Amino acid sequence: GLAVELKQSTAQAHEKAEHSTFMSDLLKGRLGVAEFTRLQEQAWLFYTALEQAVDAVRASGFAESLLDPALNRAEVLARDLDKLNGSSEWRSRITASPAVIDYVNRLEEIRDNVDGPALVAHHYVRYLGDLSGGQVIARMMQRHYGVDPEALGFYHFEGIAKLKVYKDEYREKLNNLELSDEQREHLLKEATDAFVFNHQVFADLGKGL
Ligand code: NA
Repeated sequence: GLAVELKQSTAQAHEKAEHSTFMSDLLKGRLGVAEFTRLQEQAWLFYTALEQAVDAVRASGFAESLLDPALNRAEVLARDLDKLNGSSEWRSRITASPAVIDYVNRLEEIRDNVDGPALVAHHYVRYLGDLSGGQVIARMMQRHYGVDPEALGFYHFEGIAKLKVYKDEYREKLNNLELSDEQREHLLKEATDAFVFNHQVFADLGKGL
């Protein structure tokens, strides 16, 4: 079904997205808490846009059960950034990198077109990715950079008690979405584009490191 097709269709762009120099250096302990903070600032920008798009598509009544508000990350990230930066200064300072501008532009287009299939593709890449692999990154930020666990709220889903079951039921929801061939093809293409945007985010973050 769709969950399997998504993995197959996106394999090349996904593989490339997981092999950025920025993330390699970050996870091996070669950077610092500052670079982790820059990553989270850029993520706050695109999660904010993503969640506006999710809100629009949810309100239209498309894929409602999938679009669980308990997954919302923007406010959690803001709280992490408050702690990481030590003040609210970051809200006035931070601005989107060129990749994030493109990523946000696309998410805003999806919002305005209330494009359900394309939104689901973005939801998969971010949230199922976060559910699947967030605890590895969190552990590495503590091990390498001494990040306070209270400043890693992004990597914990308070609303979710059974994580393994949740991920299974998430994939099953994907499998059970009613999609025409046009909608399915649109979604699959969008998923590759989403991995690409994310790769480019890392590329920008790694400049001058
Ligand atoms: Na699972």
